[PDB]
Amino acid sequence: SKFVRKNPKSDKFKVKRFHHIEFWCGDATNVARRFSWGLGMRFSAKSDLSTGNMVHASYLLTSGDLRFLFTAPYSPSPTTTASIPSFDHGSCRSFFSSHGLGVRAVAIEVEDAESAFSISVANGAIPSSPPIVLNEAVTIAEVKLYGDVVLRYVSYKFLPGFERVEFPLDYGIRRLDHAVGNVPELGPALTYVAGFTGFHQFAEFESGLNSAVLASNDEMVLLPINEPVHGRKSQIQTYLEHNEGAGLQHLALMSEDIFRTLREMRKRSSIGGFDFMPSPPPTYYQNLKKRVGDVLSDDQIKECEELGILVDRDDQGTLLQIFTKPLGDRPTIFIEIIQRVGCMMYQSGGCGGFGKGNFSELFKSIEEYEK
Amino acid sequence: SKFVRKNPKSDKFKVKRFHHIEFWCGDATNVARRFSWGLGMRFSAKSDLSTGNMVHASYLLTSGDLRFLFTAPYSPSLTTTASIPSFDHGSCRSFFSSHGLGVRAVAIEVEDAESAFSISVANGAIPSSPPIVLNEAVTIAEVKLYGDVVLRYVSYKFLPGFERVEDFPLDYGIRRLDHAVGNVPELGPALTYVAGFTGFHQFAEFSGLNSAVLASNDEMVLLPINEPVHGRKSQIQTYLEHNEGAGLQHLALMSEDIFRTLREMRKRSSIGGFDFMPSPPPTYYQNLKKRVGDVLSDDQIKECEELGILVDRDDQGTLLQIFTKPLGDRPTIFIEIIQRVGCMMYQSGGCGGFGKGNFSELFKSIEEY
Ligand SMILES: CS(=O)(=O)c1ccc(C(=O)C2C(=O)CCCC2=O)c(Cl)c1
Ligand SMILES: CS(=O)(=O)c1ccc(C(=O)C2C(=O)CCCC2=O)c(Cl)c1
Ligand SMILES: [Co+2]
Repeated sequence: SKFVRKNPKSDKFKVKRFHHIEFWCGDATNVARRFSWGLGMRFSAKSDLSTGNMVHASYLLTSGDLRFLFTAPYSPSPTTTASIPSFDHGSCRSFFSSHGLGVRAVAIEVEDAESAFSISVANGAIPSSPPIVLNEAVTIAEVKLYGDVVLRYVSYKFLPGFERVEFPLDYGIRRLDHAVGNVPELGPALTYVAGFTGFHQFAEFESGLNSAVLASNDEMVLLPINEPVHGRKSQIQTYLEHNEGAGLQHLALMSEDIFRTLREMRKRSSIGGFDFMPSPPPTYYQNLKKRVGDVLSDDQIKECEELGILVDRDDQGTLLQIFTKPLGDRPTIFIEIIQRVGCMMYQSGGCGGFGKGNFSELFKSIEEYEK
Repeated sequence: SKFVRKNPKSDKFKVKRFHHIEFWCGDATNVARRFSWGLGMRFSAKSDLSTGNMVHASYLLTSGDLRFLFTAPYSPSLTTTASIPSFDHGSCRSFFSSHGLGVRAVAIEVEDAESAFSISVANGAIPSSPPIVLNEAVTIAEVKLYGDVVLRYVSYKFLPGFERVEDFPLDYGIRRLDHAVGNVPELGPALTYVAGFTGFHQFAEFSGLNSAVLASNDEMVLLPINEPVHGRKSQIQTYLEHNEGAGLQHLALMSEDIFRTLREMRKRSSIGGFDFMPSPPPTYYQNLKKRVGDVLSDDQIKECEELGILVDRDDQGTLLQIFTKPLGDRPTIFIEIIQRVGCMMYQSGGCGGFGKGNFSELFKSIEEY
C-alpha cells in the first residue's frame, strides 16, 4: 500500500544535466542526415573541413535541449585543427571496427570539469581524457564509464571551433531522459560507476535482465545499467556479442507530446526514418482502460493503440514509452521515446519509472490474446 | 559544320548493361536509408542477419533499372554465410579507412563472366576476384579498374542469398545509370590499362582536367576518366588528396524527367536528402533562349532556371544535367542527374555528350552579369 524511496544526495561533485551524446561514425554526414529526418532534429553546429577542422567531421543536431553529436575521422594525411581535444583517429577506427555505429560519449554538464575529473580519478575512475580548457571558455574531461564508452565532463563560465548552421524540423523531442548501458556484470559496473560518481540508487515497482538505475542528486542525470541473465535468450547477451562487449544500449528521448512525435516518426519509417518494435496485441489496450483510466482519457487510449505506445505506472506517475528498432546494422543500440505525466511540484525525474512493469503487462496481454 | 565519330566495336567479350554499383560503407543501414529518401529509391532486396548472413550487411535500392548496393562488414566473431563471394572483412575496413564512403565496384552484365574475366586478365587486367558461380545461377568475377575500384562481371543462365523487400512507394524519375567517372593521377597509363583489357573504344568529344571516355560497342556502358591538369587548383587533385589515390568521382543518373526529379530532390535537401552545387547566374539562362531554343520551349527554359539545371548541346543531341554536392564527409564522390533529348533511331548512348561545353558557357555567363 506504500512505496518509500531514499536519496542520500551523495554526488561527489555538482552535476547539472545531460549535455550531449557523441556517436562515433564511419561517415558522419549520412548518419547525421538520417537521424535528422527520422527524429525531427535541426542541423545546428558543425566542425569539419568547411570550418577548418582537417582531423575530424562533427555535426550537431538539436531538438529543444537534446544534442546529438556525430563524429567521423578524416584521413590522417597534426591535431591542432581538431576542436574536440580527446579525439584521435586510432581510437575512432578501433571503436567503429569493433562495435559499429554507437555511442562513444555521454556528456553531463558539471560545475567544474577539472574538479569533477580529479574527484573521479581519486575515487577509482579510469581516466581516458584529462581536463582541457578550450579557448578559456569551456573545460572538458573524460573518464571510462563502461566498455568503450566515456563519461565526459563539460563546464562553462556548442563548443569552440564549431560554426552555427542557419520553418525547420521539430517533432516534439525536448530532452534526453536516460542513457542505458549493457554490461556483463551488474555488480562490479555498479560499484565502479557509483564508486567514482557518488550517484545513488533509484528504486523499483522472465525479463532476461537484472537492472539498476544510477541517479544524480536531483535525479535528472539517470544512468540505468543492465546485466544479462543466463538460461528466451537474453537480448543483453545478444547485445554483448554483436557489440563486442559492454556499451550503450539505448537512449530515451523525452517528448512533450508522444502522439505528435510518434505520428511524425511513424510517417517516416519507410521513407528514411526509424522503424518500431511490433506493437502489443489488442488485449493490451483493453486492459489499459482501468489500469490508467484515471490518467488517460478514452480518446488517448485510442491514440496509444493506433501508435503502438506502452503505458506504465509506479507510485509517483505514469510513463508513455515506445521502442525503436536498432539504429544501425547491428542489433545493438536503439532509441526510446517517452513522455512522463505526473510528479509536478517543475516535474521530478523518473516520474513513472522506466517501464519494468510492461514485461508482465506485455506477457499478460499476449497470453490473454490467444484465448 | 560536321562532326564525324568512329566506333571500331572492338569489345573483346560481349557486354550488355551497367548492372549495379556497390558502395562500401561503415554502416550500410544509414547510408542506404539516406540515399533512399534523397534519390527516391526503393528498398528492393537485402542480405544480412535477418537472412542468415553473418559476414556483411547488404542493402539494395532500385529506381527503374538503377541498382545501388550498400555493404558493410559485421564483426568477424560473427565466411560461408556471405552472399557476395568477393567480400572479406579486411579489404572492406582498409578501403573505408583509406577512402571513406565510396564506390567499391562498377558491375556490368556480360554474357559469360568467366569468359569475360579470362580474356581480361590475358590482355592485362589485374585480377581481384576469380570467377565464382553462385547456386548454379549467376557467375561473378572482379578485376581491378583503377585505385581500389574493381570492375565486376555478372552473367546469368538480385543475387542468391538476397531476400526481396516488399513495399505508395518512392520514385522521383531516376531510371538508370548513365556513366561512372574515375579520377586517376595519370590519364594515359590508366586509359591504355583499361582499354587494353576491355577493347572499349574512345567515344569522342564534340578547366583543371583532361578526360577521355571509354565506351562499349553499343556505347551503353560509358566510363570517362579524369586527369588533373596541374598549375586555380584542380578539383581532380583535390579528389586525389582526400580520397588518397585513384577512385570513382561521380555517377550520372539518367532521369526520365529531370524537372520532376529535381523538384523532388531539392525539396529534400534540407530534410535529409542531397544538396546541389550553386546554380549559374541569370545570364546563363538568358543566353539559353538563343542557344537551345529550337529544342526547349520558353516554359522549359524558365523551369531550368528555377532548378539550376545546366544545358549543353553537341552534334547529335542535347543534355540536361545538374550536380550534387559531395555525398559523404570527404569532397570526393558526388552524383549527377541527367536527361538526354534527341538521337532517336530507341535512344543512342551518349546523345549530347557529358557537359564538356558547360565549362565555357558557365564562365562566359559569369563574365557577363
Ligand atoms: C520489452 S519492454 O517491456 O517493452 C521494455 C521496457 C523498458 C525498457 C527500458 O527502457 C528500461 C529502462 O529504460 C532502463 C533499463 C531497464 C529497462 O528495461 C526496455 Cl529496453 C524494454
Ligand atoms: C563544372 S560543370 O560544367 O558543371 C561539369 C561538366 C561535366 C562534368 C562531368 O560529368 C563530365 C563527364 O561526366 C565525365 C568526363 C568529363 C566531365 O567533366 C562535370 Cl563533373 C562538371
Ligand atoms: Co558526368
